[PDB]
Amino acid sequence: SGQQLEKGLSNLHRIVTEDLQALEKSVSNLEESLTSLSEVVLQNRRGLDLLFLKEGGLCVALKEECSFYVDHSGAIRDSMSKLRERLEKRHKEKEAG
Amino acid sequence: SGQQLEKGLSNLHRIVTEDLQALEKSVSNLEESLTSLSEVVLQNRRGLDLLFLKEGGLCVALKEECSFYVDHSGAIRDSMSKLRERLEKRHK
Amino acid sequence: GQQLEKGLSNLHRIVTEDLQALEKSVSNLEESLTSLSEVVLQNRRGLDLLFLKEGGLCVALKEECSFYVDHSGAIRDSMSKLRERLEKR
Ligand SMILES: [Cl-]
Repeated sequence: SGQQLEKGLSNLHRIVTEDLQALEKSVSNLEESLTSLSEVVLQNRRGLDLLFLKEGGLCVALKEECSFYVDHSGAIRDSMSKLRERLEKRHKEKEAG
Repeated sequence: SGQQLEKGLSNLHRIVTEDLQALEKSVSNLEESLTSLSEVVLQNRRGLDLLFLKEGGLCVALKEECSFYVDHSGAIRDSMSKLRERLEKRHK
Repeated sequence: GQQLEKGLSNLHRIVTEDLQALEKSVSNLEESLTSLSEVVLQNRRGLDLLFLKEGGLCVALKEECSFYVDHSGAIRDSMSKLRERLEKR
């Protein structure tokens, strides 16, 4: 029935939106955590550079190529903020369905 | 075509479910890795506080405000556990 | 319900857009996290050097060593196959 199918479509939309919201929220929590941890790590490394000051710093002291952090904070937060906008609007829309 | 639309709804449901499960598994893997890394980092920091014991610890020695780790593990694990339950219970 | 076909393809399109945003973000998180783990293990090699005669960092602390749990390969493959499906779609 057409009205039956309308309700199934609305119901599918409602439940997929809820699952996408759970993922957006979790991805944004991971970004916040990971960025905060990167600040802890680079502060730890500033401490190591001071302890190794005589030897030219941590990476020189170890005689190794210096590893560096790859920061995607801006891109993830922009992407997830636009996703939140879409999901929140779709969520209020389907409260009527 | 009403019958075909019904199969269409079910087909879309199946396909989205498989993609949501892929993201759920990867989010959960990322959370396990990130949480394990935070314990490594904090252990490294305890070692640095030992090395800077006479200067009052790492952050005093550097004359900086201490950076703070923001932990969301419980919230991420609960969000994803509930999402796995909904995905599984609707699987028909 | 007369435009159900348009509603269904619309839903498919919207969800595809949202899954693509989540895939890109998960994959960026994976690259950042893996890079941070390399910085952190290099930091710990420095600490093990400073504590060499004590037997390294975790012995000097009198603690069991914490270790990094790596899922890079699994995440990358999962997200590669997802991108493969989403672009086909
Ligand atoms: Cl560290």
